[PDB]
Order: sequence, then structure tokens, then C-alpha cells
Amino acid sequence: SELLVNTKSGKVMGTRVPVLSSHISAFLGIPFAEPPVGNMRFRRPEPKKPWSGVWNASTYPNNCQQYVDEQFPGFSGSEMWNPNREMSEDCLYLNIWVPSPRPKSTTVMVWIYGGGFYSGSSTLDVYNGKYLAYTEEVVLVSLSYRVGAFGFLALHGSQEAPGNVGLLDQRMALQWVHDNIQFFGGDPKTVTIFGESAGGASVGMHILSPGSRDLFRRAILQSGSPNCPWASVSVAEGRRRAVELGRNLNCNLNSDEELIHCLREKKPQELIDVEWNVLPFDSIFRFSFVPVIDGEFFPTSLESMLNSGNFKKTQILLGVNKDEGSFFLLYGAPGFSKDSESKISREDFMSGVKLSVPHANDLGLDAVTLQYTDWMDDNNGIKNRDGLDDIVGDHNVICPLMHFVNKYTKFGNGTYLYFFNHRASNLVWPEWMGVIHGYEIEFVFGLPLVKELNYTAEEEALSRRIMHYWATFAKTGNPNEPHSQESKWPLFTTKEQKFIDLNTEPMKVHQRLRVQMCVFWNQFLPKLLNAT
Amino acid sequence: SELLVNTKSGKVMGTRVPVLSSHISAFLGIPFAEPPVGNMRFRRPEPKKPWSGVWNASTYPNNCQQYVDEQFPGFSGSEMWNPNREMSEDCLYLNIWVPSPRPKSTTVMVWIYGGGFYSGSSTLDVYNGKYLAYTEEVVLVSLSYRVGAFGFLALHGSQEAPGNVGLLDQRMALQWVHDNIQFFGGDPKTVTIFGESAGGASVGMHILSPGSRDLFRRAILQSGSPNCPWASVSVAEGRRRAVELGRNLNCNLNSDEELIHCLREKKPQELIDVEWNVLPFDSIFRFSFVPVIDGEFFPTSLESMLNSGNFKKTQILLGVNKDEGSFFLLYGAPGFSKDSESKISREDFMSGVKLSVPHANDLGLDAVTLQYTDWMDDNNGIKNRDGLDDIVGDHNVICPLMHFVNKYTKFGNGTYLYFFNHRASNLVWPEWMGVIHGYEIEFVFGLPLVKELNYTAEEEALSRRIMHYWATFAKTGNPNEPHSQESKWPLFTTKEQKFIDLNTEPMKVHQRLRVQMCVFWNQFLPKLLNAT
Ligand SMILES: ON/C=C1\N=CCN1CCCCCCCN1CC=N/C1=C\NO
Ligand SMILES: ON/C=C1\N=CCN1CCCCCCCN1CC=N/C1=C\NO
Ligand SMILES: *[C@@H]1O[C@H](CO)[C@@H](O)[C@H](O)[C@H]1NC(C)=O
Ligand SMILES: *[C@@H]1O[C@H](CO)[C@@H](O)[C@H](O)[C@H]1NC(C)=O
Ligand SMILES: *[C@@H]1O[C@H](CO)[C@@H](O)[C@H](O)[C@H]1NC(C)=O
Ligand SMILES: *[C@@H]1O[C@H](CO)[C@@H](O)[C@H](O)[C@H]1NC(C)=O
Repeated sequence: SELLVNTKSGKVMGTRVPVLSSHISAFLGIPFAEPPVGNMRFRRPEPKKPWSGVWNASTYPNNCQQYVDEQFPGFSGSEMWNPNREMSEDCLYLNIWVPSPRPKSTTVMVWIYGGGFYSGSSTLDVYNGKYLAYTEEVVLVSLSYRVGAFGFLALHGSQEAPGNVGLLDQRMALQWVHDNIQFFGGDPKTVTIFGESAGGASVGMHILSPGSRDLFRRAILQSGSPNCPWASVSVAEGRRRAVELGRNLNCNLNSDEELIHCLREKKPQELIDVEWNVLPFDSIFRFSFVPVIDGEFFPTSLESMLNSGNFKKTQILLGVNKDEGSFFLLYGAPGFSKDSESKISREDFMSGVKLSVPHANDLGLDAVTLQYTDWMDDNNGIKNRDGLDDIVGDHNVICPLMHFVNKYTKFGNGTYLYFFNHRASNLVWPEWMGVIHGYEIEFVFGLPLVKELNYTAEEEALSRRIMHYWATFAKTGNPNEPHSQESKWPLFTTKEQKFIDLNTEPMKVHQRLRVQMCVFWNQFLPKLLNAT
Repeated sequence: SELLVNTKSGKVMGTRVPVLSSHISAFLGIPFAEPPVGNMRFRRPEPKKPWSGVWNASTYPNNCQQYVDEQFPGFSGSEMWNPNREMSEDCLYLNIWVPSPRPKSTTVMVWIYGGGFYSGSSTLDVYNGKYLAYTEEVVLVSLSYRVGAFGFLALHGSQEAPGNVGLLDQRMALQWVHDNIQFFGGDPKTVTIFGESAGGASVGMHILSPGSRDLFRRAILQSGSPNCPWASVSVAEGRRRAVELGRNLNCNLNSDEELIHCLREKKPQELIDVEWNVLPFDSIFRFSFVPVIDGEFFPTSLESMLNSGNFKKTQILLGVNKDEGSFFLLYGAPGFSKDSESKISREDFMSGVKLSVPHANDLGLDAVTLQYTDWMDDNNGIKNRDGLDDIVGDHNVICPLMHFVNKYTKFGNGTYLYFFNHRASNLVWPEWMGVIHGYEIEFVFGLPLVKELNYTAEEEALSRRIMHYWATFAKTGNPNEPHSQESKWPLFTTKEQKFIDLNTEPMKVHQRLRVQMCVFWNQFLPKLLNAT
């Protein structure tokens, strides 16, 4: 049977799914780990014990325990990111979309979801791999991983909660793909890992971590990189935040054993309710429980690893969206609202920059403000709003990514860079937010091919281009067709630093993506803060 | 007789001079001070003892002892600024141009020459007051003052060389104008002092100094203001430089009396030869012997005086030239030449900024470099050259002036601001230097009215406009004609901050002159250097 696959962990029974007037195979909710419940909470993931009989893989699994967005109840813009399945600590499963008829050995793509390491699901509508699997004839896998304290609580030295276990969740799924994707018609030596935001940073972290490298071939990073200021913390800071989480739940704080025991006793939602109380500063774009620089998963500091070329040498395809910051300002910055144009005054701009550059002293805050203020028109609401949008985007996503790409390209075997700046016609968020964080995903997963979702014809065409770029790159290391008549996406080089726009218009090549601002964020401001 | 004038100091005999196919009176080389020779060197100026008989005032006096530019021998561009008369320590004289027939009581304008407090002459061709006196029917006076160590050697505490004596030279000439200009047909209650660069700073210093205020009515400041970083030094720094000058001339340095005695023994040219050896840094736009903040001429620091409104409240007309920095880069910065386009490399740009911001630490130098570099096109020779030109101009002339004007306008009784950006058609300096420091003077003194000097018709028209602005302002406090059909030069206000361009084109009003860069030089960089 086509829906019956025998793996090293046991037999699995899939389901046949309709896709654009055709059909493909779907293997949903396959376990790759033992349930991390009870005393296994905060622990490293253990491999799933093989099962006798046939595993029912016809429906989506549970989503991992996480915070749920309730800011705009009923609004699709915010609820498209919320878990669409029952939540449970028993959530370590993966999903596989397989073309019909089954391939022998074809390109594999593995999706790692974002959500600031505090949220996310593999089961989201925008992550439905059936369109990409069908159109580009790839085997598409979406993994899951523990988020929040459950996945990233870090008490370094302790073996019961060492930190980074969410990253190890991903690794074990990559291990399972390596070991078992052959039986689904996938090529284990041609696996691309790709992810957005926290997933993009995760991808970059698997490039860096020695234990992770051999488990994939190539990498795609969307709106995230490992060196993002929100993507990791020191062991001390991780320790501090875990102790503080215990303080919020009336735990015995005399030792790690006392603390971990207390936290393992608390219901999932008790941890989630007080999670955000441990952040050290009044901030936006910062998350409580994230990867730690532990000396194991990351041997040394990320920067020293990047400088010495201590990482996997392969091809990477990466890029950013035009307005990465808007989503975070709306949710956490004064003066921003969903139903207004959110024209920001100087006072709110100044509040914004503070929230937005938490680790800065007064001189640092003055430097940022000077860098992003038109002092000829400083009371312009639009300019203050867009300037603040640029600050959050540049500091958190673009400039960290630009530093990663420049460092990686020294030692790597091919880099391709994009700038996604098409604003979707059918998008429910207000105009001022622009090309929002995470809204290239729908084009990557081919949602514009579905008429019911109300995209334009040119948006369908863009989606097909992007999908073909992603899948051709996954196959070859090059998003371009070999001898094709279409305009070529040029290689990113240390010298020329070329990149393309990604929109409905004819391709344009530019150079030095946001270099003026990123020299500020990567070279000048760090020098300023270190001196003062 | 029209050329015979009886003053409080004695009788004076002038000369009749041809001016644009007409004639006016000229009283040249009138003494207002006792010769500051011998033991009077470095001393405060004493008033000229009245004389019996008739003083011969038909020829220009001696110029004060100063450095002579020999970089381009024969070249008019550099030698138009050199002394055109025999040099002598006996140089404290003034020159008066009087309309014919003699006026009863008319507007007086008093010119104070520039030259970095180390050079300058009242007798220069570009300072010939006959054109302005004739065309606008004003009494034009040009004073002289001691420059270099002779005028500004400062050993605070000592009464033999107290410092600021060059400023007091100017004051005593203003005193003489106050007391005697009535006999030449000038109105002593309608005297405007005006000057360029060091003369512009001097004018601003007479606005600040309590001892100077009552001696004039209104003020015009050209390409200079009192708060310029090159325009003054502390008492300690002045003391340090005077001791170091003695060290260069093998002086006994055991006391001020020993030092001053030694320096008074040295021939004038011996002081001039080693003058530039006392500068503390490797720099451009810095001069050895300048005004000191002494507690007398300036009661407190200039900034605190400006903030508390401790200055003369009257009308001011002031402004800057487009390319103030070029003259200084040519003479002192690597990569700049008179006979090439002077395209500057990154290495020479970086050398430039160092020379150019002497009192800055490494973080400060990085801030300036970031502020003026297009990081998309950083190897552009033209952009590096023009950027450096802007750095020198902004830091030394425009931003200091913009800080002065903004502070003054709070308490003043009317401000008028200009931006002179017309490049003369007949100008001998290379193209890259643009609208050079000091090259509005010729338009102010009406040289384009003389056909032999080869200006265009539109340059003659501009000159007549500028002269009429200057003279109407001197007369009324307003450069505009009351009920005139010509477009109005708007008042500079704290709120609107309006200014005009000054060129051959129809008048354009702008706002906030170079505010982006001047917020950097006046607000941010000072905060940076004070922290580090
Ligand atoms: O414990 N975990 C989380 C929380 N705890 C208390 C409050 N809450 C904070 C969530 C705010 C994080 C900013 C996220 C807003 N934008 C940006 C990208 N996606 C966003 C919405 N997606 O629905
Ligand atoms: O002792 N006094 C002076 C000196 N001693 C040694 C050398 N020399 C330094 C003179 C350089 C000052 C820069 C001036 C160049 N530009 C700018 C404006 N005018 C200029 C030229 N005018 O001819
Ligand atoms: C697998 O699960 C679905 C829904 O829970 C059920 O309808 C279907 O019959 C199942 N198929 C099996 C066990 O073969
Ligand atoms: C990638 O590596 C191959 C084989 O080692 C080499 O021949 C090729 O030039 C490399 N490509 C790039 C872009 O570095
Ligand atoms: C004043 O000086 C000039 C030149 O030195 C001389 O020719 C002229 O005769 C003098 N006039 C007098 C003293 O009346
Ligand atoms: C100048 O002062 C006069 C008289 O004190 C006053 O009436 C006038 O408004 C002032 N003008 C300005 C521009 O401040």
C-alpha cells in the first residue's frame, strides 16, 4: 500500500489528501521522541521506543504547551499563528508530505517553525506542506519542538534541566529524518533544513553546533539568524531567569534539585502564566526562555565560532522582510494600534527606542535616536512611526542576519540573499505595518495557488517562483535553473555582496543590503556601549 | 577744506579718491593707539597722545607683524590675503572712507579683518571700502589689531602680557570711532561692526564682552562666531603655549617676568618663525595665539554667557559659505593639491578626520567617520573629498555659528541668516574647493562693480543686493527696504529658523540650516566625548 510505510521505529499508516485538483500522501503525527512528561520535563529528549503494529498517522498531533494570543479574538491575522490543535506536553511529533506516486530518492525539505522560542506549531494552515510537496515534487517534513520554559529552561551544571532541550528536540527529528526518510522516498543525503524567525535562528544554530551538522545538507534561513540578540542568553542569565521563574511560583530555591522538582509539579499553564515576569528589562522583541551558550551545543561564543569558521560549510539561502519590526511595536509599544495609522509623537518615539534597545545606556539611546531622526521634520508622525519600525527590524533581524551572512560567506560554499518586500493584497493587518514579520511564509508554502484565499494572479506567480527557488536550491545548492531563460539570482560574494528583491515586479539586483544602518548596529553602537 | 577734519586727537588731512567714475574722500592710516613697541609689546593698548599740526592721512599704514603665505608665489588666490604693505609692530591705525560731499550724520560701518588671529591687514584690495561707501552712502571704517603672539600671548595673572590685547586694540578703535566719527559725518549712535572669520568671531566677542557693548549699535558676522573651537583657549592652555614659545626661543622660563623680558628682546620674525610649534595637536583649523577666557574680557565661559543671556541685545545679520573647509584641507591635509581634483582615498579621508577633529578619542573619530561616509560607495574619491570638506566646515564654522544664532535669538531683537553659495566666475582656485572661506567678502565690498576684475553682470547685481542688504541693515536693523517690491529676507525666529540663500538666482527661503549635521556636532559628539 502507498499509505503504508515501514520504518526503523515501526509501521506507519498515512492518509491521502487532496491538493490543487490532485492527490498526495500525508503522514501526520509521527513520534520521533518519547513523551517528555512527568520527571522527563526539562530533560533531554529520549528516542521513541519502537512500536509493534501500525501507527495511525492520518491526523495532526498535539501542539506543544504555549502562550495563546488573545489580543484580537476572532481576528485571523493573530489567530493564524495560535495553536490549532489541543495543547499537550506530549507533542514531539513530525509530519511528512509525500508526492504520489511515491518517489524513490528525492529532495527533502524540513521545516522548523518560528514563534520566539515561546510558541509555535507544525500544524498551522500556513505551514501546510502539501502544496510545496506537490508542485515541486519534494518530500516535505515539518518537525516540532518544546517551546517556552518546557523547551528552554536552563540551569547549567544540572542534568535534569541543562537548557537547549528544544534545540535537541529538533536535532532528534533531523536524526529520525536521516535514519528513516528513505522509506518515504526521500534522499537522506539531500535534506534542506529551513525555518523562519526563531526557526531561522534554529537553522543557523544547527549550522554552528558540531552535534547537528552531519544531519543535513543545505540550509534556508528566513528572517532570523543564530546571532540575533533575542535568540540566545548566557548561562548566568539563563540561571537567573529559571530561579526567578521559581520565585514567581513560590518554589523552594535552596538548590537546583529543589527548584526543578517544584517546577515539574506545576501544571503547564502555571508556568505559562508567569513566564514573561522573568525578563530583566522593559522590552520588546525579547523572550524569556531561549537557547543558552552552554559550552556543549555551542562550544564557544557564537561570534568567535563565526570568526574562526567553526561551522558547517555548505550552501545557504537566506533573507529578510521589509518591515520586520511592526508586529512587535503593535503589541508592545505606546502609540501603536491595530485600527489606526499609528502616527507616533516624539515622546512615543523616544519611549519606543528605549523599549526597543533594552541593553543601551543614555548615550546609546541618543545614538540610535540621532541615526533614525529626520531633524528637519522631527514631528512627522509617519516618519517617527516608520523610523521606529526600521529600528526594531534592523536591530533584531536584518543587521544580525547581515553580520551572519558576511561572516559565513568567507568560509561557505555559496550564498544567496533576498529582500522580500511584497505586501499581500488580502492581508488583514493595517497598512502601516507593511511587509510584516512572517508573511513571506504563505508564499513559500504556496497558499496563493488556492483560489479561495483570494490572492491575485501575480501573487500566484510570485509564489511559484519562490517555491521553485527554494526547491531548486534544496536540490542543487542553486535556486537557479541551469540553462534557463529566466533572469539569474546572483551569488552573494564577499566583494560584491549582491542580493535580489523578491516581489511581483521584474527581478532587480542590488548590493550591500542596508549597509548604512547595519554598520551602525554591528560596528559603531557595540563600540560605544563597550566604552561607556 | 573737505579733506581737512579736526578730531579730538588733532587735525587730519585726507585724500580724494576715484570711485566708479566719481570721487569720495579717504582718510588712511589714522592712529588710534600709541605704538606698541619695545616694553609695550604684549601690553594693553594705550590711547594715542594728541598731536599738534596736521596728520598726513593720504596713504595706507603699515600692516601688523605676521606670517606670510609663500605656498604659491605669484598666485593671486593666496597673495590677495598677504600683507600688501611693509610690516611693523607700529601698526595700530584705522582707515575711513567718507562720501562726497561730506555727510552730516550718516550710518557707520566698521570692518574687522579675519586671518585666524595670526594674520590679516586692513589695507587689502578686497577690503577697499570706497565702493561700499560710495554706493550706499555710508561712512566705512576699517580698523587694525595686533595678531599672533604680539596680539594674543597670554600669561594670566601678569599685567605685562595679560592676553586679549588684540581684542582691546579693536575696542580702542571702536572707542575712537565712538568719540570722533561725528567729525567725518558719521553717526556715532548708528555704528555697525562687521567682520569675517576671526573678524566675525571678534564681532561676536564684542557682543559678549561687557566692556565692548556700548561702543556699537548692530553687528554683522561672516563665517565666524565667538564660540568657534578655534577662536579661544583656556587660561592654562594660553599659559602653556606662551611658555612653550619661550622654550622654542631659548628663554629663561623661571618666571613670567623672565619669559616676557626674553620675548620682548626677540625680533618680530623670530616669534613668527616658531609660532606654529606650540600647537598641542597635529591639526588643521587651529591657531596658536587666540583670545583667552580670562575672567575679565569674558566674565564667565562663553556657553554660560550665551545661556543666561549675558550679552548685548540688538539686531544681528550673519551667515556662512557653502564650502568653508576647503582652504584648510588644501594647506594641511594629505591628498589635497591646488592643481588636481584632489580625489581622496579612505586612508587619506581617515587621516583627514583625525587632523580635523584634534580633541577627539577613537570612538569620537569613529562617530564622525560614520556620520559622513556613504557606506554604499565608500571608495568614491569625490564623496570622500566633499565629505571631508563638509566635516571641516561644519565643525569649525557652520555648527558653531548655528549654535550661537539659536542661543542669541532667545534674547536678541532681530536675527537675519544667510547661506552664501555662489561660486565666482573669475576665481583662480580649483573647482573642487567650491565656495571658499572668505570669498563672499569681495561681493560685500563691491568688487564686481569694477569691470577690470572680470565679473559677470549677474555677479555685479548680486554684489549690489548684498551691499544694500548690509547697509540697510546697518541703517535700520533690517536688510529689507520698508515698502519695496523686492522679495523679503525673512526674520530668523526660534520657531521657524528661516534663512535665505545668497546667490545670483531668485531668492529662496529655507529652514533649519544644516540641522542634521549640527545636532551631531552640537548635541551628540560633545556628550560622547564627555562620557569617554
Ligand atoms: O509567555 N509567552 C508570551 C507572553 N507572555 C505574556 C505575554 N506574552 C508576550 C507575547 C508578546 C511577544 C510579541 C509577539 C507579537 N507578534 C510578533 C510576532 N508575532 C506576534 C504575534 N503573534 O500572534
Ligand atoms: O605662524 N602663523 C602661521 C603659520 N605658521 C606656520 C605655518 N603657518 C600656518 C598657516 C596655515 C593656516 C591655514 C590657512 C590656510 N588658508 C585658510 C584660510 N586662509 C588660508 C590661506 N590664506 O593665504
Ligand atoms: C485513525 O483515526 C481517525 C480519527 O481519529 C479514524 O476515523 C480512522 O478510522 C483511524 N483509522 C484507523 C485506526 O485505521
Ligand atoms: C564549492 O566547492 C566546490 C568543491 O569543493 C568548488 O569547486 C566551488 O568553487 C565552490 N563554490 C563556491 C561558490 O565557493
Ligand atoms: C603725504 O604723503 C605723500 C607720500 O608720502 C606725499 O607725496 C604728499 O606730498 C604728502 N602730503 C603732504 C605732507 O601734504
Ligand atoms: C525689538 O524691540 C522692540 C522695542 O523694545 C520691540 O517692540 C520689537 O518687537 C522687537 N523686535 C523683535 C524682532 O524682537
